[PDB]
Order: sequence, then C-alpha cells, then structure tokens
Amino acid sequence: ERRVRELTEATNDILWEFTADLSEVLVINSAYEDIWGRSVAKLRENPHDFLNGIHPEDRELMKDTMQSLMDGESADVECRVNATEEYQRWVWIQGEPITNDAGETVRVAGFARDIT
Repeated sequence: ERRVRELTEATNDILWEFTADLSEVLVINSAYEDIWGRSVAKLRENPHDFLNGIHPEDRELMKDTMQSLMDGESADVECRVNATEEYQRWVWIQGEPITNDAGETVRVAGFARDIT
C-alpha cells in the first residue's frame, strides 16, 4: 500500500539533524525551503530559525518534543508550518536521539513530511 501511495505522489521529505543544544544544523536538504518558506542559508547561520516557521501554538509542543528526545525517546508530532502562508501547511515530524558514550542525547535527527 505504501508503494502505491508513492506512485500517486513522489515523496520529498525534509531530512534534518541538529546538535541537541541547537548550536548547529548538521543535516538539512533543499525540500526545507518550499515547505517551511525559509532559507537553508538562514537556518545554518541560526539553527533556531525553523521555530519561526512553526505556528506559535505548536512552538510549545516542540519543547515537549525536545524533552522526549533528551530523555532518550523517539518523538512523532504534527504541526502547522510556513509563516508566509499563514501556517496553512501541516507537517509530520519524526525524530530520534543520537547519544554519546554516556547515553546523553547529543544530536537529534529525523524527517519532516508535508501532509498538506
């Protein structure tokens, strides 16, 4: 059923990864620009910039998401994005923690898919 879904519309997921303190973007692809309505260049210079593209109500859900990741759990959230389009896009985000030698979450990584 997944393949047939993919025939109907080619997948174009955002692939992302940040350091856990959001000091840097480690992975971001060009799909980010159309969906978020913001530049990858700006994100690299300020890794917190993606938050400005998230509806202000879903911004606090993101705090809960980061906390889950820091507790070593995977997370799965849906939120409204793209400030230029009055946040009319919905995105499905799934993230996982990448840990250091001591089991601490030091990077967070996943995908984001435009689900309308």
